[PDB]
Amino acid sequence: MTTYGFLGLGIMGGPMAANLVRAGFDVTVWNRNPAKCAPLVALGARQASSPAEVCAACDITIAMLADPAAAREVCFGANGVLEGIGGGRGYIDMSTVDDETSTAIGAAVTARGGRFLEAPVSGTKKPAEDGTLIILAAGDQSLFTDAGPAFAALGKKCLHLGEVGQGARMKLVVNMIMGQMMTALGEGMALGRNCGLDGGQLLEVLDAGAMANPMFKGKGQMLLSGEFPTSFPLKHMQKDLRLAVELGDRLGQPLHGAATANESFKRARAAGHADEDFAAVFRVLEA
Amino acid sequence: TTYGFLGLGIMGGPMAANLVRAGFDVTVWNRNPAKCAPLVALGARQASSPAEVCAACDITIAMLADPAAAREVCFGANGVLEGIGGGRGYIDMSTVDDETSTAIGAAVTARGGRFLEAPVSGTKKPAEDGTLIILAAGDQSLFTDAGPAFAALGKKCLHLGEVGQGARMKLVVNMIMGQMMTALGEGMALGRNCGLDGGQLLEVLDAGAMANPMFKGKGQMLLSGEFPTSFPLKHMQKDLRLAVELGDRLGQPLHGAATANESFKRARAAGHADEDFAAVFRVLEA
Amino acid sequence: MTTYGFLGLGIMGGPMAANLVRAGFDVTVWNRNPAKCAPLVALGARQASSPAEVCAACDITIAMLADPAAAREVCFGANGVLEGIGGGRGYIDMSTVDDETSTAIGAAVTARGGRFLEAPVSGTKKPAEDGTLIILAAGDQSLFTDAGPAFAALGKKCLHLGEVGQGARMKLVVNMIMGQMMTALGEGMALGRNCGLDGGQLLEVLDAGAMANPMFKGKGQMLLSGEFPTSFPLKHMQKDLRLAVELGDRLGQPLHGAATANESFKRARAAGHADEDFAAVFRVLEA
Amino acid sequence: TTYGFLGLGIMGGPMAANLVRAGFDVTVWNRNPAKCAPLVALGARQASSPAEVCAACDITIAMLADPAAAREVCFGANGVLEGIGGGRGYIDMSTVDDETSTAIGAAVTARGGRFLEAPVSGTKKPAEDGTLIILAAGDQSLFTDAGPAFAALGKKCLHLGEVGQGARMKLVVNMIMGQMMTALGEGMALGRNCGLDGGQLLEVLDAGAMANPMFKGKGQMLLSGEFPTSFPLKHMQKDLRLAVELGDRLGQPLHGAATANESFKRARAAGHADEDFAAVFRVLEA
Ligand SMILES: NC(=O)c1ccc[n+]([C@@H]2O[C@H](COP(=O)([O-])OP(=O)(O)OC[C@H]3O[C@@H](n4cnc5c(N)ncnc54)[C@H](OP(=O)(O)O)[C@@H]3O)[C@@H](O)[C@H]2O)c1
Ligand SMILES: NC(=O)c1ccc[n+]([C@@H]2O[C@H](COP(=O)([O-])OP(=O)(O)OC[C@H]3O[C@@H](n4cnc5c(N)ncnc54)[C@H](OP(=O)(O)O)[C@@H]3O)[C@@H](O)[C@H]2O)c1
Ligand SMILES: NC(=O)c1ccc[n+]([C@@H]2O[C@H](COP(=O)([O-])OP(=O)(O)OC[C@H]3O[C@@H](n4cnc5c(N)ncnc54)[C@H](OP(=O)(O)O)[C@@H]3O)[C@@H](O)[C@H]2O)c1
Ligand SMILES: NC(=O)c1ccc[n+]([C@@H]2O[C@H](COP(=O)([O-])OP(=O)(O)OC[C@H]3O[C@@H](n4cnc5c(N)ncnc54)[C@H](OP(=O)(O)O)[C@@H]3O)[C@@H](O)[C@H]2O)c1
Repeated sequence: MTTYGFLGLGIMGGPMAANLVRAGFDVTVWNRNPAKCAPLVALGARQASSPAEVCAACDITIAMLADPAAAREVCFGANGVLEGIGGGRGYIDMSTVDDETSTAIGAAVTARGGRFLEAPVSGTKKPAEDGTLIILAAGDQSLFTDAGPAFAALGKKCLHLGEVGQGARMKLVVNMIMGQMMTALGEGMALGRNCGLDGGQLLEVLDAGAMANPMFKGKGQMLLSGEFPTSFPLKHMQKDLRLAVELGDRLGQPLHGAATANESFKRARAAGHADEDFAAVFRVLEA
Repeated sequence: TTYGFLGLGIMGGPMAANLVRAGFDVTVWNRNPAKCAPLVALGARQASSPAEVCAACDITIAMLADPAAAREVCFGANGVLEGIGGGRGYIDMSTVDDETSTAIGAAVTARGGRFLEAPVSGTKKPAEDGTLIILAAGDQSLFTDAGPAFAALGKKCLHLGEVGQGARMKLVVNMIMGQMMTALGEGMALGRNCGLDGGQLLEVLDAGAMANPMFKGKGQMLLSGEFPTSFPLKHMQKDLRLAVELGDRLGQPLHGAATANESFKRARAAGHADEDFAAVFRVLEA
Repeated sequence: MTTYGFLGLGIMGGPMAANLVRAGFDVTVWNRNPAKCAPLVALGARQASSPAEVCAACDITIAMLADPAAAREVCFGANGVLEGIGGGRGYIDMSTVDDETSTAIGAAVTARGGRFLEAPVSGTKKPAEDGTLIILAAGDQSLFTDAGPAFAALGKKCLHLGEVGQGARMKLVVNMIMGQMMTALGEGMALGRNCGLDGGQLLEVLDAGAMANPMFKGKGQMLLSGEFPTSFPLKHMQKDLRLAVELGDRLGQPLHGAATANESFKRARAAGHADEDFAAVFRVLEA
Repeated sequence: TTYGFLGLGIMGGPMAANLVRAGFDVTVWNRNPAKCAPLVALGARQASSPAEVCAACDITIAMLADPAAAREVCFGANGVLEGIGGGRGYIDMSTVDDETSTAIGAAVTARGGRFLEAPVSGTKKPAEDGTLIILAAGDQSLFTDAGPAFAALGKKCLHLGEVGQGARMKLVVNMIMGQMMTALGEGMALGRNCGLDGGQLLEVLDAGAMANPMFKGKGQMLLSGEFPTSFPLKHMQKDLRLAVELGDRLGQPLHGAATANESFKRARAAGHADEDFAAVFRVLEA
């Protein structure tokens, strides 16, 4: 009987962990702030005291953490993953991080006798809740296979992209496009309002043509309402652009558009919108 | 009842052809007369100048490259203003700035003509298919009179108010499109540098919230490295230029648009002006 | 006996016209808002009702106007320059405009039997007051020569750069560099203060090294004081960057840096700093 | 009394040599041992590893490429930490981020050594001439002890407080420098395209409020098309990278620096990494 661990019960991790419990897996959870475990425990998960405790006890442990710093602290820190993982047990880090971080975590886990897979996802809060994430995995093939039933509870589509690092790279490339699309939509709507245009009509014109997409439809309504309930935290969008630009630096790939969008998201953080939805970059694009 | 058509380019050719096939009485003109031949063969008449067309046709449509071209056809010798009058209509469907369309409308109106701007969203194929989105602004009665023709050209028609509003909507829409293209281009460039399969990148994009026909279509050009022209790169650069100028007038900062504009200028300088606008990829990837 | 006209008594024009009056020239002034003529008349200038009136009666008329729209309006508008210029009388437009504007004005002036010279300047309010401008002239060589004594009252350095358009291009190139230097200084000081560094020390380090220049010294003090009394209006710097980017468009010259600076200056305008010194772009660079 | 010097590059070589000529007892090391030969000929001693240098010298200076290099020399096998102790000092003059210098400082101090960061403003010639501006931060007793050496290396030395403050000041200063270089380069590129004389442009600049030694010196490279290396283009790009990352940590947006950073990356991609940083011009002009 395969048992599951889950570290990081945030906006994404909460719903993802809940999906595993509801699918009927034996799930052990941990979160830095213990209060976030409560709803998962009430659903039937067991609470653990540290990442080390989870990885010592569970056949497959999944992590869904904020950023490279969080991922590294949970792996390498006191009572962290490396103090418990071993004996073939698996660690699947689904956090969005850079390829150097995922590679380092994987090498460490492997050296302790664990198996490692990175599996960042495309899809926001609602997809996490619904189990319709796109999973971008890379690393240990036997672990990818073993986690199949769990991935089916979490996502609608699962790819294995090769060696550790390719998953992170795919995720960063996809989100770099997304960040620039959001600033494009935001600048368009800001200019539109200054033009006296009806924002609803602008969205209707976009939805009838070749650019029509669900993100424009959904985020567009936030722009009209001026309300930005958080699906994907603006601070994490800015983190992903930061990471894309750093990746471009390492590969010798110039990214004028991404760099510009990165700085606009930094402006939005500076102006106090870090914890709002990433669509809230609009608040520093419109006057 | 009678229609005229000025500018038989990538967009104007198919548009005029739709009006002829739909049975409208169409008189065409183009700066380069050779472009008229195919439409004459379909059943259009041919005229020697815009003034000649606007003097004889109840409603004249223009589909020209840029504000300079629009202004030259309107204000130039043997131009629109020398023929328009008597309530006859001029519908400029060229993508231009609001100052240009406003100026053209004022002059047309002063001459006793009716003016409507009606730039479109949709590229070569939609123009061929008659599935354009028409963004009209200006004279209400002319918009009404143009209904049957618009139905042959487009799948959707809006009247956005006073002259200028159509030009603003179009520039806003194309500004988003220009930034989406550089975004896809930068992503594919980084992805290929990362050793990722470009096809898989497109597949992930098509499975998620950003999925759209443009990424699907232009994505395949990025993979093949062939950029057959639907929307010329130079015209996209022109549109970004106009959007930045509009932002300037309205006091709207546009860091993203401005950066995309300069990347499209790099692509023009690198010799890709006449390729599809997706060829901006050629200056984004190493 | 050469008589002089002067159109546009703004931040630059007022002190420039005043230098001509103090040097002993017979000067006739006009300004759209006639109230700005009072101080010049008090110094000994005469006042006219229109540009046409000035250009019909004066041997050489100088204009120092805001922008291409102003220059074209004063030239081509009702009771404008073309209604009065003729008989070999000279028109010297010292406004900062694009090359297509100065070329068009020059052609129209010449068609009326006038002589035209464009002569934009490098140097701000204090140099205008002190008569230490750098004059970047292009156009009619006889008019350049005839204006020698007036130019000596206005500037410390005078160049003839060839055909009309060449002076405008030199001025726009020079100011494009200046605009980018101002955002560079502004961003540096903003980052520095965020780092807990002493701004005075930052300025001291810059002044001791290879970048040391009078602009950094002078504008640096504004940044420290938080007051931006106007030497060069922010709106006019933004206008100059706009024209440089449009010039680059025409010449097929990409300008990522200028384009970015242009947009930052637009932000500063939108935030209400249009009529402060251009160093006030700092107000939107700093948090 | 006794000194060590690690890293004999474009800057390190001339700096070590100034210390030898001033009569200091200097022991040098460089990853590539051949670089030591000229210093040894001047009267320096040579060591086999950073550990060896730091175990034997009262004060050791490092002048290394980047944070990667600085960390490897500190934390790696036979590195600084395996030798430093007993109150002996380590002065890292490399241009790195404040996180790197803080981490190095913390490790050195835990080993019983003293740490000072002291990055410098000034390029190859100032290094040769001993006219660097030294931007130190960290242990005060070490700053005082290093006074005589700093006097032979520089014309001005500041103590800016806790470790990290020197790195921040250096990155701020070089961020400005990087943007000035792209500004000058874009201006000269546009000017040449305008048919203006590049020499006259430089002359107009030198007569006005922007006049500075950097424009005068780099301007001549732009005219000649030769970029002999004073400050490697790859290190300028590294410095802008670090400024952008520092801005990220402090929540300070930097549109100008970010744009300049990407232009320098283009110049690296175009093959100019080892030329003078003024060679960014080669990707700004057409
Ligand atoms: N939201 C989305 O639409 C979306 C979509 C795809 C991918 N992602 C990615 O998924 C990951 C999680 O995002 P999210 O939206 O769930 O973010 P979130 O709500 O901010 O959650 C972050 C999680 O990481 C934990 N954490 C942060 N720092 C930590 C540290 N130093 N040590 C231990 N735990 C730490 C938090 O614990 P505490 O509760 O103690 O703070 C929380 O559990 C991120 O990489 C994000 O980019 C998000
Ligand atoms: N292609 C698209 O996907 C697309 C989509 C929506 C809107 N648009 C807009 O539609 C307009 C037409 O675009 P297009 O793709 O059809 O352009 P195109 O193929 O380049 O042709 C432009 C037309 O303008 C004419 N023209 C150019 N300069 C002229 C001048 N000085 N005087 C008279 N006529 C002149 C050309 O005549 P000649 O044959 O003599 O050169 C040609 O007929 C543009 O404003 C464009 O931005 C394009
Ligand atoms: N300030 C500097 O450091 C500096 C340095 C070098 C070059 N320049 C350039 O010199 C020119 C003047 O600068 P400035 O600082 O003197 O500008 P300013 O104080 O804003 O004055 C602009 C002048 O133009 C006039 N004007 C504006 N629009 C007009 C119109 N539509 N019709 C007639 N007159 C109009 C104004 O008249 P009203 O009084 O009626 O408003 C005013 O006299 C600008 O091109 C600027 O870029 C400035
Ligand atoms: N050049 C300037 O105008 C200037 C001005 C002020 C500050 N700086 C800064 O000063 C520092 C040195 O610059 P530079 O111009 O002297 O650079 P450089 O000529 O490229 O030399 C870099 C030095 O670092 C060493 N190095 C690189 N990677 C190493 C590693 N992994 N392990 C051990 N040593 C390593 C090199 O050793 P090898 O010989 O074995 O390769 C060389 O001695 C840089 O941080 C630079 O940004 C430069």
